[PDB]
Amino acid sequence: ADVVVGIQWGDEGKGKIVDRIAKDYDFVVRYQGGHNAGHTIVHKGVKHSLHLMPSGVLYPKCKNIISSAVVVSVKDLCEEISAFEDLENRLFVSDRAHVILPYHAKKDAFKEKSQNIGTTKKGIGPCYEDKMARSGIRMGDLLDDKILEEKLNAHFKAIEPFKKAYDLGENYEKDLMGYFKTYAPKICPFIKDTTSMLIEANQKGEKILLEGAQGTLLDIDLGTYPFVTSSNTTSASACVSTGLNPKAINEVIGITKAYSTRVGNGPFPSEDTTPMGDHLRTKGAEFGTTTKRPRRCGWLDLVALKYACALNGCTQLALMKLDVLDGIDAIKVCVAYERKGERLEIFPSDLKDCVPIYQTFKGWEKSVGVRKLDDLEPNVREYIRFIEKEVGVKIRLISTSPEREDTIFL
Amino acid sequence: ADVVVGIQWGDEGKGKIVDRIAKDYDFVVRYQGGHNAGHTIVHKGVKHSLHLMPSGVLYPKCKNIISSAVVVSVKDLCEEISAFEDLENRLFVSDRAHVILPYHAKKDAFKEKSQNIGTTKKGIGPCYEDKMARSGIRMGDLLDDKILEEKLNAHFKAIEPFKKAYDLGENYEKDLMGYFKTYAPKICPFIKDTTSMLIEANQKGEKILLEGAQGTLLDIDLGTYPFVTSSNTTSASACVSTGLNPKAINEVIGITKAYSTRVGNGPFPSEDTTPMGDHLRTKGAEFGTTTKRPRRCGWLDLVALKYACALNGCTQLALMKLDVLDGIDAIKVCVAYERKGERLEIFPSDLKDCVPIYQTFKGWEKSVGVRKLDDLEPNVREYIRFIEKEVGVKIRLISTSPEREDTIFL
Ligand SMILES: Nc1nc2c(ncn2[C@@H]2O[C@H](COP(=O)(O)OP(=O)(O)O)[C@@H](O)[C@H]2O)c(=O)[nH]1
Ligand SMILES: Nc1nc2c(ncn2[C@@H]2O[C@H](COP(=O)(O)OP(=O)(O)O)[C@@H](O)[C@H]2O)c(=O)[nH]1
Ligand SMILES: O=P(O)(O)OC[C@H]1O[C@@H](n2cnc3c(OP(=O)(O)O)ncnc32)[C@H](O)[C@@H]1O
Ligand SMILES: O=P(O)(O)OC[C@H]1O[C@@H](n2cnc3c(OP(=O)(O)O)ncnc32)[C@H](O)[C@@H]1O
Ligand SMILES: O=CN(O)CC(=O)O
Ligand SMILES: O=CN(O)CC(=O)O
Ligand SMILES: [Mg+2]
Ligand SMILES: [Mg+2]
Repeated sequence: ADVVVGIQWGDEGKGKIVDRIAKDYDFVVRYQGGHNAGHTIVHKGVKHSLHLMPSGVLYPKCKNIISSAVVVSVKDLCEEISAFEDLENRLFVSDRAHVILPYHAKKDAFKEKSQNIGTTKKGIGPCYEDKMARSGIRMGDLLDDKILEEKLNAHFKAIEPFKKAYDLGENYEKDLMGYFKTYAPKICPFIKDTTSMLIEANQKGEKILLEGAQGTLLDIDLGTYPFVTSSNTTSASACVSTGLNPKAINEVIGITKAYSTRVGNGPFPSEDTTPMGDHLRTKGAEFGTTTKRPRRCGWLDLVALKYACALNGCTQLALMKLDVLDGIDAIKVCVAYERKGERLEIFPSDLKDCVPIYQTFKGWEKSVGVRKLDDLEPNVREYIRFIEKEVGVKIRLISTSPEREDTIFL
Repeated sequence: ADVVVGIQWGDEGKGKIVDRIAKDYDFVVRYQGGHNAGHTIVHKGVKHSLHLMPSGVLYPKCKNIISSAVVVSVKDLCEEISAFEDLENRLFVSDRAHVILPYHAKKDAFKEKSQNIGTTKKGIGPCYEDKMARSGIRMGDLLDDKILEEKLNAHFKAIEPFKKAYDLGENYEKDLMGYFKTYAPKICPFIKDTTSMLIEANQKGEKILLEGAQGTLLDIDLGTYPFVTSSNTTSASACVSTGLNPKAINEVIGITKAYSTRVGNGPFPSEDTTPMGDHLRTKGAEFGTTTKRPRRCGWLDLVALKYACALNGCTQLALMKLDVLDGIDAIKVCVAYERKGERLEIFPSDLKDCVPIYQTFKGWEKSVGVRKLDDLEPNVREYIRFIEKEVGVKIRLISTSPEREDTIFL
C-alpha cells in the first residue's frame, strides 16, 4: 500500500495528487479525520471539493473506502454521494467509523468561545472525545433500529445538562430521531466491514492508495498542540485502523507546497504578515476549501519539513503550487530557527521565541501550466534541487496549476 | 525498530518477553496506554510488576523511553522510579505525554456505574478524552510554573459543575496544587523531547524495541468496542507518535498465550465458564497485575489470532504459558465460529451469536521450566506446529514459566 500525506498544516494539494495517481490503484482509502477536510480536484475546467468522499471517485473502476478511524457526518456524506452516479459497489463506509451528531458541532462551537483553537466547527473533536469515552455511535449501529434507538436514548440522557449551555434545540431529540429516519436508509447500503476488505486486498496483492487528511503538523500527538486536529495524521495512522500493518507500506508520498499556509490559530514561524503574504493569499486563492476562511500564508519552512519527513518516512515528495510564486523577485526559505541567540537546526517541541532564519532564492516568471521539466525555468529547477538536497527526499511530482494534467512526473 | 505487541486482550506475557530480549537493544519504548498496564518480570525469584516504567529497566545500559501517546499519572510513575537505583539518564518521559489528573480517575469510576465496561478505574479513558478536546495538560507544562498554573486554573473552572456528581473533594483545588508542588520537582529532570531522541536514534541505526501495552483486541478502533481501551494497541501505533515511521519497523513479535484471557466485560467467544476455566485461572494465577481482578479464562481462538496477526504484520510469535496446561488431558482450540448455521473462518466486526467451533489436541504432562525444544514432549510440539501452520507465522519464543530464563529461543 502507498500513502499520500500532507507534510505541512493541511491544504498542500493532497486531493490533486490522489486524483492524479488514483487510476493505477484498486482501492483509495480515507483513513482519518472527517469533513473538516476539503480536498479540491480540478480536471477540464470542472472542480470537485471533496470532504469525506475519497479522491478516487472520478475513476469508476476504483473502490473508495472510508475507513474506521474517520468520523462521519451522515447527512453531509449523503450530500456528497448525490453528486456522483452509481456509487453502489465503488464506495464503502466502515461499520466501525464513528458518527458525528449535531450535538458535536454545537459543542465544538461552544468550546471554541474559550479555547480559540480555530477549528472548522464541524464537531470533529467532540466526536473523537465520545470515541475515547467509548460512548460514541458507530456506523454499524445504523444497520439495526433497536440498537440505534438504545444508543440514541443514552445520548439524550447524557446531553440533557448541556441543552441550554450548548444552545441545543428544544426539539433536539425528536429532530435527531427524524434525522436518522431520513438518512440511515440512504447510507445503510454503503456500510461494510472494510477492515476485512483491506486485509483481504493486502493479502491478494491488490494496489491500495491511502489518502491522508490534514497534515503532519496538525497531528494530535506530534503537531503544534493544542493547535491541532483530534486525529493522528502521519503515514503510520494509515496502518493503525484500516486493516493494514506497517510492513505493508511501500511508497510514502509527502505533499508540500512551495510556500506555507495554515488556517486557524497556532504557531507559524515562517508566517508572512506583510503585503507579500497577502499577495500569496490572493494569487494562490488561499481560502479554506471547507470553511472559506482566509488562510495564513508564509514561506517554506525546511526545519518543519525535515521533521515531518522523519515522522512519515517519505520516499518521494510532491511539490505543489510553484506557479503561485511566478513573478516574485526573491523567494525566502526558512532553513533554521534563531531562539535567544541559539541557532536551531531541529524542530523543537515548543516554538516559542523561534524566529525564522531565511535563505533567499532568485525567482522565476512563468512556471504556470508547465508539464515537462525541460520547460521549467532554470531558477525553478535550482529551487527544487535545494529542497531535495536539504530534505534528502527526491521530488517526483511537480504541480504547476490546479488542473490534474498540469503535473510533471519524474 | 522492533515491536512487541500482545495479540489477544492483554496480559499475554509482554513484560516477560521484553525483559528477556531487551539486553540487545539501546532503547526500550512504551508508546501507548498508561498505568492500566501491568507487565510482570520475574528473574531469580524476584518479581517486578511494572505499570508505566518500560520493561528494559533491569538492564542499566538500556535507555527506557515513555513516549508521547502515553498518559502519565505522575505520582504513580514517581513511586515506580523510587524502586530502582540511578534512573537518571536511563529513563526519559516525553514532554508531549498527557497528564492524568485525579479528576480523571473519579470520572472513570463515575461513568463506570452506567457503562459497565470494566475499566481499570485509573482514569485512562477520561485523560484521552481531554487530549482529544485539546484541553489536556502535557508533561512539558510541568517545566514552567506559570504555564502549569494557567492550565490548572482552566481545569478548576472546567470541572466545577461535576464536583458533586464525581465526588470531588471540597479541597480538590488546593490538593491538586499541592500534588504538583510535591511531584513536579521529582519528575521534571526526566522530561525530555523524546520524539527528537528517537528520530536521531533511528537515523543513527541504534537498536530500538517498542513495548506494547494491552493487546490488539482492546484497540479503540479495531477491538471489541466498546469493551476496549482508549488507545490504539496495534504495531502501527508504535510509529504514530514516537518519532518513528512505518518504514522503520523490522520485526513485529506477537505475544500470545497457549489459551486466552480477558479481564473486564465484553465478548469472549472461547471463554470457558466451567470448572476447567477456574482451573486455568488457579494454575495460571490469572489475576490482574494492576487491579487484582480475577481474569476470565478460555481457550486459544485462532479466528481472533489470525485477525490480530493481520493487523500487526507479525513476523514472529511468542507462545506463552504452555506450562499452565500441564496435566490437562485435552486442549481445545477454537478454529472457526458457528453463527446461525454459518461457519465463519474470518473474524467479524460483531461477535453476537458467534459460537466457538473447537478442535481438540492431546495434552502433555511436564513442560514447566523446559529450556530446550528437545526436552518438550511430542504433544506440545504438535500443538505448536498446528498454531504455526494455521496462523502462518513462525513461533520463535516459547515460555515455560514466569522466569526470564525459562524461555526457548528458535
Ligand atoms: N495554483 C495552483 N493551485 C493548486 C495546485 N495544486 C492544487 N491547487 C489548488 O490549491 C488548493 C489546495 O487546497 P486543498 O484542496 O484544500 O488541498 P488538500 O486539502 O491538500 O487537498 C485547491 O484550490 C487546489 O485546486 C497548483 O499546483 N497550483
Ligand atoms: N506459568 C507461567 N506464567 C507466566 C509465563 N509468562 C509470564 N507469566 C506470568 O503470567 C502473567 C502475565 O501477566 P502480565 O504480567 O499482566 O502480562 P503482560 O501484561 O503481557 O506483561 C504474569 O504473572 C507473569 O509473571 C509462563 O510462560 N508461564
Ligand atoms: O478540530 P478541527 O475542525 O479538525 O480543527 C483543528 C485545527 O485543524 C485545522 N484543520 C482541520 N482540517 C484541516 C485541513 O484539512 P485538509 O488538509 O484535509 O483539507 N486543512 C487545513 N487545516 C485543517 C483547523 O483549521 C484547526 O486549526
Ligand atoms: O480504560 P481501561 O482502564 O484501559 O480499561 C478498558 C478495558 O481494557 C482492560 N485493560 C486495560 N489494560 C489492560 C491490560 O494491560 P497489559 O496487557 O498492558 O497489562 N491487560 C488486560 N486488560 C487491560 C480493562 O480491563 C478494560 O476491559
Ligand atoms: O481544505 C480544507 N481546509 O482548508 C480547512 C478549512 O476550510 O478551514
Ligand atoms: O496486567 C494488567 N491487567 O491484567 C489489567 C488489570 O490488572 O486489570
Ligand atoms: Mg484542504
Ligand atoms: Mg498485564
